[PDB]
Amino acid sequence: GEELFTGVVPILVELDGDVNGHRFSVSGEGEGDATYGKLTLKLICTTGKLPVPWPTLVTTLVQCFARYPDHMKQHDFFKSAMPEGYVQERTIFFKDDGNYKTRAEVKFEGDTLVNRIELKGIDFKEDGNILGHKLEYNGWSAHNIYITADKQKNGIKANFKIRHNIEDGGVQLADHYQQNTPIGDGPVLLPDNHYLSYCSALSKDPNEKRDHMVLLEFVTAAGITLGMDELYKLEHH
Repeated sequence: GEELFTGVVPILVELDGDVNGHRFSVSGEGEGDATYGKLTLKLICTTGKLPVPWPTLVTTLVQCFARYPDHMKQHDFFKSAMPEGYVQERTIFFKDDGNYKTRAEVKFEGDTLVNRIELKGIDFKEDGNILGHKLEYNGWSAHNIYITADKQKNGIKANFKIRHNIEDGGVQLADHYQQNTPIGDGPVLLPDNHYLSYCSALSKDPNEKRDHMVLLEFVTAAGITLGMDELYKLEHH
């Protein structure tokens, strides 16, 4: 399963990071409702002031919660790897600035879906948009991520661009390169090329004195075209 995701699944997130030698940790909790492709997380910096802007960590801080419609359940790598889980690796290249490399284990510990993350960031400018805290606390446009099979690694990859609004104008580009491989050696689903469509909101909890982010994601799988959706439906029956 797949079976493991039919109700509301609690989430735990832990991230240990180092960006230009500035060490920090993030812990969060929440839940996901994969039947409708919705998740919510509240995430806290446990070491004081987060040395990067929260929006740059959104992508790093559980694609197993995307709604795959019934006719596409055969293309859901993320849930097929469960419960043993998957490793999600990225490099995020910030244009005219440094990069994050991240490695995460996404897996069930008991009945809780866990995202345990190591992040290392290098070659950042201290007065740049990231280390200088020059990005709006704010999300970005709804958009699609193209997921392709990586038959070699027995998983999937994607690359995509995130655009972070700079305070007072302009955009900081963040070029994501992603690969996922399963942790176990049970069967997993290698999918067709398809999209995940993302919408999300960043908020604050007004009662929380710690440095934190509230994150809501709504995530749905879709064929490359409506024609493919029609094929998927027809083959379903």
